[PDB]
Amino acid sequence: LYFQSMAWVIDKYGKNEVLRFTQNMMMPIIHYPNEVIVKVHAASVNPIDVNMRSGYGATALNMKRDPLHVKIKGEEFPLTLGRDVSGVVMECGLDVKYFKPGDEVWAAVPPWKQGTLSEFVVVSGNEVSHKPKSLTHTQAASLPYVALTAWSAINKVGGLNDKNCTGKRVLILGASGGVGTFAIQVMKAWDAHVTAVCSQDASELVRKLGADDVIDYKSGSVEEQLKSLKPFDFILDNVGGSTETWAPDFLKKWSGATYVTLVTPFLLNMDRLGIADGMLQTGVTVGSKALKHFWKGVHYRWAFFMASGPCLDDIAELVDAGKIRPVIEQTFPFSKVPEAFLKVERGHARGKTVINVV
Ligand SMILES: NC(=O)C1=CN([C@@H]2O[C@H](COP(=O)(O)OP(=O)(O)OC[C@H]3O[C@@H](n4cnc5c(N)ncnc54)[C@H](OP(=O)(O)O)[C@@H]3O)[C@@H](O)[C@H]2O)C=CC1
Ligand code: NA
Repeated sequence: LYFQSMAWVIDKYGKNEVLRFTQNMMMPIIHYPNEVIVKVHAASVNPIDVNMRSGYGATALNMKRDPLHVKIKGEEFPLTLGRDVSGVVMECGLDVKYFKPGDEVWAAVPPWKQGTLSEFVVVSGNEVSHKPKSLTHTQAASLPYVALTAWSAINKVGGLNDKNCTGKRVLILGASGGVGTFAIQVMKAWDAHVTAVCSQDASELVRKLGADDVIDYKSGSVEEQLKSLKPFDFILDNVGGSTETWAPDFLKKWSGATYVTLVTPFLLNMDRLGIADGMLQTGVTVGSKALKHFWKGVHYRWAFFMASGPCLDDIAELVDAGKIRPVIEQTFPFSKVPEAFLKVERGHARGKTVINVV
């Protein structure tokens, strides 16, 4: 009689033990005419998933989940994590025009929506794209969240594109993870010269992906090494913290060189101080740092993941043209999501961890 479906959900924030498997998920529902229901075939685990499991961003994300303050506390639960999906379209609302049942699609889901570690996921038409024809679901599911994060930082915030990168020198701090391994490749597709900073053991990987130079950040003479290279037109910082104290100094000055960071206290400030005071603090940091770097002749920018079907269509074109490859470290069956989370939580990513749902 009833329709039941499967998911990994959490009922409270905490350590990995909060993960719970249920075969009693309700059927997915189209609430708005621009939504699409997708059968999840594969999903990837992202550090944002492990962090959100522990409560990270809860304050800000709850405001996003319920703008009106019309829901009660703990109303996000049960919460399905997972941001990436490769799969097949089951149903569309009446305003979706470019997708239909049976299409093979991928998407990155915003953090404030129910996630993809489930049999089905509801997404908005503007977040979804036809997946690369050349990739399996497993391969494709590794890409959307990291690719869109990289795209936001590089293209949208950085202003770099296929026409203006030729012979620009790019530094990627943290080149061996999900974002970095995508970033190396999109930058080489646009003919930039790429310097990758990563651990010694990742060096072969990042070179095969197209890194021109590699710096081992534990080599103990990173400064003399960077000092020995020409300056950079662009730095993508995926490490953060102390990197900001030395890395901007290696950009060309007074030439529109840009430092973009993906590691910010945006969500942490609101967790610690609340929405109003956290947002204030974030603004003070943003404003003082932008001006201070402007005075030293560089643009300093923050960048964030942003969901985009149209950007995914551009990415799928690069994949199918052979310019971007998926980099999958490991796959886990659906029954081993907790194990996949522990692996991610242990660190030292070399590309991506994918969950096979089908
Ligand atoms: N603002 C935003 O919207 C987003 C920000 N991000 C940021 O980027 C990271 C997540 O991205 P992702 O690419 O998926 O993460 P990963 O976990 O897949 O990759 C991070 C990589 O960084 C390496 N690393 C750690 N320390 C250093 C260092 N000091 N120098 C060079 N490499 C280092 C790790 O390897 P090893 O430790 O072995 O060197 C690992 O390969 C997080 O820090 C996250 O905040 C991610 C998504 C969205
Ligand atoms: Na598969």
